[PDB]
Amino acid sequence: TNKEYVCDFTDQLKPTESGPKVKKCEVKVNEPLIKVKIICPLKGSVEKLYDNIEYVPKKSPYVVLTKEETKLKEKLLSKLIYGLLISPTVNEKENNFKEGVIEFTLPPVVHKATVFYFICDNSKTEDDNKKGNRGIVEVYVEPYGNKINGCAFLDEDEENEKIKMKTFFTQNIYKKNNIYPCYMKLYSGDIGGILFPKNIKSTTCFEEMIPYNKEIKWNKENKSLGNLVNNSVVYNKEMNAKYFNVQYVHIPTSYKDTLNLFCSIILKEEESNLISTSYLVYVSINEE
Ligand SMILES: *[C@@H]1O[C@H](CO[C@@H]2O[C@@H](C)[C@@H](O)[C@@H](O)[C@@H]2O)[C@@H](O[C@@H]2O[C@H](CO)[C@@H](O)[C@H](O)[C@H]2NC(C)=O)[C@H](O)[C@H]1NC(C)=O
Repeated sequence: TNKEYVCDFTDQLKPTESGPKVKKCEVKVNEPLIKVKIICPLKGSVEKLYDNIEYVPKKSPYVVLTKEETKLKEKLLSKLIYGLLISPTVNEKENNFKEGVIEFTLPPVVHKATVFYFICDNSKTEDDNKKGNRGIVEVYVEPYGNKINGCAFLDEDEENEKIKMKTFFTQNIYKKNNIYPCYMKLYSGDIGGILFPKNIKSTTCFEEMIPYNKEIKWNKENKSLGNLVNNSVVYNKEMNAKYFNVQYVHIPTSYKDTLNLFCSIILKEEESNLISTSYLVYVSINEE
């Protein structure tokens, strides 16, 4: 709902005479860019009722559980799903169950079925003859999507995670002798994305787009994609998500006008340099 699945255990786990029960939140994902949010009541948030609650993994959502043999074992979510977005904060609080909630946004493309788990377990809290419930989240991600319209600035000079970086975007750009600037061509309804270089220093994509018509007029006032294309969405626009130097964009179906835009990227260079180099990135929308 609203591209967000919520598992809210706030009112699911309190001790009752018939507890413990198992409260299972089943999240099934088969479409792009879904945000998953999990709320787990904190010990002490109500006087007695969560006194022995525990959440697993402690480092959720960075670390998740998967089922191996018959056991739940900890794995890094970013290794399970390339391009997944974990932001450091949720409403300006650490993205960690010690603040009561975690969130992450799944990417435009998932190649293989992936199933992982979180636990929010109040079944060891007792009060008189009551016991709390055991909360479990099962996230089942089905394969979905196809390559992302956009560009992957790849770390090698020429042509297990390196394989994903090379199959995820429609245009690959290698470090050495690049003769093809990134050109992301989108139409109404499309998802786009750029994996920015590992040694990126800064970029004006996509907060400072410059419109142009055939020839570049360097003086033209810049504007964000969100302000140029009403109801567009940019993901990880802060580029503060862990692991992946990526941004995604979505162009709404409502948007049927044509734009030609550019932004640019600066790399980390030897401090010996007097002159810095900005490399242009081209974005077109509904190019006729
Ligand atoms: C920018 O878009 C908003 C919201 O867009 C609407 O919802 C989308 C899902 C899509 O279906 C669009 O066709 C819609 O316009 C516009 O604001 C709204 O205007 C509509 C009139 O059609 C009205 O019914 C809504 O209640 C309004 N909602 C809000 C939050 O204002 C807004 O006018 C657009 N801005 C420009 C400059 O075009």
